Amino acid sequence: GLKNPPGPWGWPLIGHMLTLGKNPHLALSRMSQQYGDVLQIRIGSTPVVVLSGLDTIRQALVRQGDDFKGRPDLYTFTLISNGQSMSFSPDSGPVWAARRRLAQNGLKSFSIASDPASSTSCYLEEHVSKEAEVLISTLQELMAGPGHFNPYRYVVVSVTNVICAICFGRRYDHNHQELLSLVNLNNNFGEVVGSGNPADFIPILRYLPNPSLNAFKDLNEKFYSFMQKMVKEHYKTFEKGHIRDITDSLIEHCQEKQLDENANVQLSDEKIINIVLDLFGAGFDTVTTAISWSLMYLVMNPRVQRKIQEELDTVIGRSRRPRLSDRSHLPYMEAFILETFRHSSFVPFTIPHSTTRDTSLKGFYIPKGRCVFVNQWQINHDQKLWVNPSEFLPERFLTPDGAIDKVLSEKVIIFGMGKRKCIGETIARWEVFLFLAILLQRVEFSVPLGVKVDMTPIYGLTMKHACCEHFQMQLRS
Ligand code: HEM
Ligand SMILES: O=c1cc(-c2ccccc2)oc2c1ccc1ccccc12
Repeated sequence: GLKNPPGPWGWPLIGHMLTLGKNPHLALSRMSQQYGDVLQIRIGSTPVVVLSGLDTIRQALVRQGDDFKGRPDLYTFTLISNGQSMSFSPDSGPVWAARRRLAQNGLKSFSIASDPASSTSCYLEEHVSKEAEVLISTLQELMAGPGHFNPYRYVVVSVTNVICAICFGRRYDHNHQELLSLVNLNNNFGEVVGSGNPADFIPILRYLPNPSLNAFKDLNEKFYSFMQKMVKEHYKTFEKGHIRDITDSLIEHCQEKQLDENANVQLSDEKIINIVLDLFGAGFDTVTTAISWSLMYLVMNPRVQRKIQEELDTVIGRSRRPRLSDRSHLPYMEAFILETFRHSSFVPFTIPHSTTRDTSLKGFYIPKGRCVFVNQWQINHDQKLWVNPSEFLPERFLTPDGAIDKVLSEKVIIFGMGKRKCIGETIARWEVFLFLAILLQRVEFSVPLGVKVDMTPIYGLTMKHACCEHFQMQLRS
């Protein structure tokens, strides 16, 4: 008594490739209106099941986590972390789970934990405060110079410096060339790794001239080399009872593992150590992208920049910088961050999943090994859940008093769910908050009338906007 998931008809050789088009999240949302929460398509010859709906997605990822925690064996994933990525490899067994645990401990220990150098505050707040100021300074230098800027160029360095501090104990000047070459120079990582990339489904596209994929390979080689340069320096300078950062903790773990008698061979030193890259990659890109959207939204909705400015002044004043502890007392800042997440849904699909065994979901049979997409954009824009999905309205998360409506904030899905949920979620929420709170308390961003500011997401794993050279900032009265 179990059926196959329904879905539309497809071309016999390419399936639904052309229907996905350039915006698969939009196409598949429409498609779920007709066929429901569990539907099936084909890209090339590969079946993919696509999921939507809060509860359906919770049912699969959480209630049946183990069934759906896999990753499909895609070509493009074989190019990340030298084919041995924690996050993207086909391994979702005990080696994976162990790597996952080390990354979580790494994170907690070097972000949320108390900075020794500060009684009051944690590492993360320490690094974000430092970089927030440098950033302010830097933007000034440009207003006093050309009078406008592309904010991304500068945000990306500031944000990279935070996660860089945590992973590698280093930071970089806003003009360092090697860094800019890493995180601001043909970073199409997200573009190629987005759900539905044809190259992962049409074998010939891999071997044809493909500027995208070559760029993607060069990017991965560079990131890998950078990790390696950095790991060598940490080894050379390792101090045995002084763990400076995550890379040190992974070196330590490798060391400890050398005096096990039956040391497990599959959790290699390489797989223990390259963890630091998956963190660094995820950490710089998604958070940079989030703040970049937040800015675009501020500059297109001055009404909201002001309301936030007002809440900061009222709740904290211009007597001191804001702090993590003020997060709980700044519910309009929360509403604005939530609505940035909802409206942009800049991570529209999770990284694709895979079934780890035969299973069933809402009466549908799903065989082991089936590639599964998980459509978060659909949840965040569902017309049955939200009033004007298409409008930027922070106020939708506020009660009549002006407190955050908890039940409604919990329907923003942008970090996944279940076994493969973002492990960066708390850092990401605190980092965006602090960066915004510290910035908006002291400056104002704007763009002039009469210039094009494209607000159209460009598809990928993280969805970017086109570069905007017209940002302006002014200190506050
Ligand atoms: C706004 C910020 C962020 C968003 C929206 C975000 C979102 C996500 C999403 C949607 C996933 C996919 C879940 C899945 O495949 O089921 C993911 C995975 C992941 N995130 Fe994030 N993330 C963010 C920030 C971070 C940061 C700061 C880090 C690390 C410092 C991080 C580390 C990861 C890692 C390692 C994974 C892979 C987990 C796994 O494969 O098992 N993320 N994140
Ligand atoms: O830009 C990236 C985003 C992301 C990312 C990762 C997880 C979730 C969302 C974005 O990852 C990477 C990126 C770049 C290089 C990477 C190298 C190894 C592993 C991950 C990398």
